[PDB]
Amino acid sequence: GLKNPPGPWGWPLIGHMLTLGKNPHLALSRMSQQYGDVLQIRIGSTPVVVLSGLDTIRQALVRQGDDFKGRPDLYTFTLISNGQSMSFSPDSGPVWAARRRLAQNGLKSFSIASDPASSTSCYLEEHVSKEAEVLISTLQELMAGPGHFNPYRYVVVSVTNVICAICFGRRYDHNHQELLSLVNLNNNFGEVVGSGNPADFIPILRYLPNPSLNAFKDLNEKFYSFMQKMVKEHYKTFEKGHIRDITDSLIEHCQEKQLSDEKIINIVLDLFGAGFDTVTTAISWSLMYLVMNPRVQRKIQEELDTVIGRSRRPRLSDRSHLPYMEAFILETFRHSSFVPFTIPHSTTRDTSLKGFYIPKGRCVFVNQWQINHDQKLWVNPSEFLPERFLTPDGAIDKVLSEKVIIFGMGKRKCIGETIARWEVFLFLAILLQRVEFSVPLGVKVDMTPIYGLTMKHACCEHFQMQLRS
Ligand code: HEM
Ligand SMILES: COc1ccc2[nH]c(C(=O)N3C[C@@H](CCl)c4c3ccc3[nH]ccc43)cc2c1
Repeated sequence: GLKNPPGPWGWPLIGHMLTLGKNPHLALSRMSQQYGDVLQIRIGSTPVVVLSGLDTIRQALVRQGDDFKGRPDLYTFTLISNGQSMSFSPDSGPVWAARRRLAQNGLKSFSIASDPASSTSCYLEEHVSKEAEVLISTLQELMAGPGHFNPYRYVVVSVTNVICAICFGRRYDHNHQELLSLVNLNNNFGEVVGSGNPADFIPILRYLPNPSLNAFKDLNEKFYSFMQKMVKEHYKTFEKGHIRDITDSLIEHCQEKQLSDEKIINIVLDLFGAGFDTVTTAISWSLMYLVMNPRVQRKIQEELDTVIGRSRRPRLSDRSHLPYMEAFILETFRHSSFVPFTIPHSTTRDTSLKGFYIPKGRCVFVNQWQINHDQKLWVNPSEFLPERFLTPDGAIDKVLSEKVIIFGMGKRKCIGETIARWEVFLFLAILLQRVEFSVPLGVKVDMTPIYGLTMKHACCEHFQMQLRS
């Protein structure tokens, strides 16, 4: 038959806003244990259905994909890309799918396709090798200097120049101030649009003195200013036959052609933003796990010494033949789950899920964190143990690696998964082959994640690095 989704009691005006608290991913996981994989809360007066369970989510996002492919009409999204963001706009219909096809093509055309200037590698491998070595020599300068560094500061530039080369054909010095301007100055994007923001559900918090949202509104049109001054710089030097960027890839499509040319050109912003921010957090988390688990660091290097040695620079060729790193990366994604919730979803129409009615327009949270820490899928899920993914013969258990959910599911799946998987692998491979990372004893290193759409960690200034052998 049909039932309504269960759920706990909530306050008549604010709902469950206080039981979510500072860490919705944790509050809604405990709630799932009691009420199950399909439950119901209210943030203010706005109902929300929360989805947990590996297969319950797969059933909704994949098997009933177009019932669950929408995006809710939340305020914070209206301030992203002038209210016309592909990834955050309410547009779910054909206008959206088209822009998604243009971003998928522009991505693979200037990332995995072979570089004309190299018979060896693809675009992505060239860029990541360049920044990987610049980053190493940069980091050495700092041990010669202060003797210690915060890695996030310099990884964010090296990561950004990769996605900045795929998109704008330009890179920036590690101290270019108009860049830290963008990517390393009051970047609270993730913390504001993380699922459950009070300002999206409490209409008066948008008008009261809100520093966190004033910083947010200035960040987004400071990024929209950057985009317009790089596409105008590109149309001044654009040549029909020779496409250099993803930007020129879209300028081309504007010429060939409800699909505004604004809606085509501001796609590169969604790529540039998700590119630099997410991959950076992954690498930064990986290095926070290497410092705090030296055993895992050496066994990564031990594998690199036996499968490639120190005679040659690693390549994407070697990704398939390095199982223990694929395990470390998978466990960095799983233990941290630095993307605890997908971007909120919305129902396109009345539908049902595991026997529960959900009407059209209902806001939906997808608790990826709950999957990666479900104690019935993982033995000891709070422990960082990459070995959990390795078979008795030292290979990757592919069925258990496909239970790690961090790139979403269904028709709204991340379109930069393989880029992020290759970029994260290559960066870590080139660095760990030639250097080791360390934090002296007696220093504080808070591993506690900070909630957000992409959870970050507390800044750590005490990283050290020395070369090997
Ligand atoms: C570890 C790195 C990354 C993670 C964990 C990640 C995660 C996600 C998640 C959870 C979603 C939304 C899922 C949903 O809405 O159901 C998403 C969407 C998206 N991702 Fe990623 N992402 C990563 C890297 C990247 C990169 C490198 C790019 C571009 C080069 C990218 C581009 C996008 C875009 C454009 C969307 C919007 C898709 C849509 O809403 O239709 N992401 N990502
Ligand atoms: C869950 O991981 C995801 C999944 C989907 C995503 N989308 C985006 C994204 O579209 N943008 C747009 C862009 C402003 Cl247009 C921007 C971001 C993100 C951080 C940013 N910092 C400065 C600008 C900026 C990030 C992201 C992360």
